[PDB]
Amino acid sequence: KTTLFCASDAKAYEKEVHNVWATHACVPTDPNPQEMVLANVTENFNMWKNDMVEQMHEDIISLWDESLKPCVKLTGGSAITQACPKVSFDPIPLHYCAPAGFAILKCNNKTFNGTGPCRNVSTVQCTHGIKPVVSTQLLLNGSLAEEEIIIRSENLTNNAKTIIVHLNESVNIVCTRPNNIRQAHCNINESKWNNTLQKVGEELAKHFPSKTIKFEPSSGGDLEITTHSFNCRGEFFYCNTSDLFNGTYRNGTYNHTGRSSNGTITLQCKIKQIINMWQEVGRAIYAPPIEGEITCNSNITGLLLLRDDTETFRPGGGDMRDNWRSELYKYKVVE
Ligand SMILES: CNCc1ccc2c(c1)[C@@H](CC[C@@H](O)CO)[C@H](CNC(=N)N)[C@H]2NC(=O)C(=O)Nc1ccc(Cl)c(F)c1
Ligand SMILES: *[C@@H]1O[C@H](CO)[C@@H](O)[C@H](O)[C@H]1NC(C)=O
Ligand SMILES: *[C@@H]1O[C@H](CO)[C@@H](O)[C@H](O)[C@H]1NC(C)=O
Ligand SMILES: *[C@@H]1O[C@H](CO)[C@@H](O)[C@H](O)[C@H]1NC(C)=O
Ligand SMILES: *[C@@H]1O[C@H](CO)[C@@H](O)[C@H](O)[C@H]1NC(C)=O
Ligand SMILES: *[C@@H]1O[C@H](CO)[C@@H](O)[C@H](O)[C@H]1NC(C)=O
Ligand SMILES: *[C@@H]1O[C@H](CO)[C@@H](O)[C@H](O)[C@H]1NC(C)=O
Repeated sequence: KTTLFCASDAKAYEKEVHNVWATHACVPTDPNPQEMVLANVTENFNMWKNDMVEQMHEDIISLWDESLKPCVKLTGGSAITQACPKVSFDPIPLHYCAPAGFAILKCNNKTFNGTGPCRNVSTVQCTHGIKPVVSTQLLLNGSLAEEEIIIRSENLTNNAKTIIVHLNESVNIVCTRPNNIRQAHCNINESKWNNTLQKVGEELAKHFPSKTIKFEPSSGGDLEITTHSFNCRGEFFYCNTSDLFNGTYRNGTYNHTGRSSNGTITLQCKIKQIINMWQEVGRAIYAPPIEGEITCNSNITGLLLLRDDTETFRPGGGDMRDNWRSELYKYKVVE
């Protein structure tokens, strides 16, 4: 166990909050990265018990605390009011590095699921650029699996454990509040989502070989986890995914039961001033949305799912440690 330090390409001049935080908290990214390959060596990794996830989690909590100041912060009767200026918000990649006497082991097995022995290992000083995208159900702006789609879980037999689906080809999602001022929508090409869930059901089919795979909307709970939610240009977008997570995979083929028009799936979205905080139990109140068109163009690189004759998968998420595990699975800090 050691104390990592972050490395970024953040610009001092930029007023975007990730750049400001990284200018005084991270170091400039080394432009001459060194990677040593150890094909003979095999090491044991566990993406679900990784201290780098906890360190990145506290770093992004500090980033959000310094950057996205709410107008009112309510923690069980105690309300803290501050200045809540509208800021420029666009996540930047963050590399995580180990100090001297320590290194970062990197698993190059393109089929690795995060747990067990990895036979082709490498040694690096930092990880790749990881955008700290805080979202539920859909993992946005991440890295894609080089080979086949990968299914990751701490314990697939436990329906309470979050399932991380790592896609090998991205799905473009465009969310926009166009120029009620809290009504927004996302556009997703139904053809790409058809084939994506087609072979996500195939890979899930190998894990549960009867058991026709069925995709359904979140059972219940807080609005942040019952809808695909993400922060776009400093604004909080909550998007209904009932149409998106609506399909049945049976006899090797996928059928989408979600409503679609003109080959595109549209998710109704609402921008909410009142937010249930991911960083800690409590609520944060923010100012009304900025005037003009608020649009985010993102790539869906992963899915967060929960498993309930037939196996049903519903979108989950919330524990933002899982959003970091989807990118930190191939690393392990060793002395
Ligand atoms: C199986 N996992 C179950 C599960 C489910 C939901 C939640 C947890 C666990 C807690 C995780 C805590 C932990 O991580 C400690 O650090 C966390 C506690 N907080 C409150 N109940 N309010 C709580 N998460 C949230 O409610 C939350 O993320 N909302 C939110 C807002 C804005 C955006 Cl954009 C967004 F995408 C999400
Ligand atoms: C991942 O691979 C390990 C090592 O064989 C295995 O024990 C584990 O069950 C696998 N997990 C999943 C979800 O496939
Ligand atoms: C992605 O992975 C799936 C299996 O999970 C495979 O069928 C498909 O051909 C892959 N697509 C690529 C490599 O573009
Ligand atoms: C995983 O879950 C099953 C029950 O769902 C249990 O038998 C096992 O002990 C759990 N933990 C593991 C596999 O380490
Ligand atoms: C999503 O939309 C469906 C119908 O469009 C509705 O029944 C459901 O309550 C909505 N869910 C949320 C979380 O708003
Ligand atoms: C799938 O979407 C349709 C809308 O076309 C909806 O009526 C249905 O209830 C959805 N399936 C669910 C929520 O399981
Ligand atoms: C993903 O990246 C694109 C381009 O950099 C950006 O427009 C979009 O807002 C990002 N998505 C999120 C959720 O930050």
